[PDB]
Amino acid sequence: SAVQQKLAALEKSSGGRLGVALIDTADNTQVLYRGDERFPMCSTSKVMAAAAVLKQSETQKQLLNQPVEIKPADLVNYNPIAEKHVNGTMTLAELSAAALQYSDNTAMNKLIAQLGGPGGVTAFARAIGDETFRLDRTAPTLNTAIPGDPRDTTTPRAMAQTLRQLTLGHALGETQRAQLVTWLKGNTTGAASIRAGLPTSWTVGDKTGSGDYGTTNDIAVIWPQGRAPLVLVTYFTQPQQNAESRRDVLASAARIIAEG
Ligand SMILES: *C(=O)[C@@H](NC(=O)[C@H](N)c1ccccc1)[C@@H]1N[C@@H](C(=O)O)C(C)(C)S1
Repeated sequence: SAVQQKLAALEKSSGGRLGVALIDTADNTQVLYRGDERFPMCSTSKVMAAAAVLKQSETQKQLLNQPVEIKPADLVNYNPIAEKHVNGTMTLAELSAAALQYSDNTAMNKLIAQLGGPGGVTAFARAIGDETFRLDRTAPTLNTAIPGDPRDTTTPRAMAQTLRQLTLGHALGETQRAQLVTWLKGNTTGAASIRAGLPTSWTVGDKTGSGDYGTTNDIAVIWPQGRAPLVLVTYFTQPQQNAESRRDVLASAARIIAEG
């Protein structure tokens, strides 16, 4: 098709490996590029950890208000929010917001501990029908993004289908789904990614991710005013371990997609 040629064109211009999946929920049609390929999710896996805690909240109604200690042993490479509350507590809602809207790695690890380990995150993915997602490690080592390593990976197709079920479908409760949607709106880390390639009149909820080998990821759910919603997944990784981030590729992929 035409979109596949331009996506393949910008992948060649980038020197890396692009993975794209858009779900057009108007006709339930799909446009995919390397859609069944394994990519490191990096911090985009935090959506699955936040959604899994939200699923736990459908029986323990008062769970997001439960305080959780933050103390020096908990801090790792990048903790923009949990750094402010060391030797204090942080409720599971403020850690979920820190993980989604600021990509706080300590918040992720607290989300992972609440679920009983990374196997508890993968469990929730299998329960909602995702057989491809797998979380193996905690932050920050889940961002190693070594080529060929199946650890902490998924495919663009699977993550787009899952993100549709979480934010648009009914894999979560309505109070849970509205909370995750409201969280993805408040994201502060995706200005130069998928958002930069979409019309400004388009409201977007997204979660970014980045790691070694220049991995630059972004998953988004998009609501054009007057039109049926879209979910977009753009994964990108590079051959050099020390490669720099390429958020511009993610914006250009979304621009090629938005022209459809
Ligand atoms: C997940 O993607 C996280 N990335 C890391 O922990 C990497 N070790 C790292 C890469 C680059 C700079 C700092 C740490 C966090 N999520 C990224 C993102 O959302 O773009 C991040 C750069 C904010 S860190």
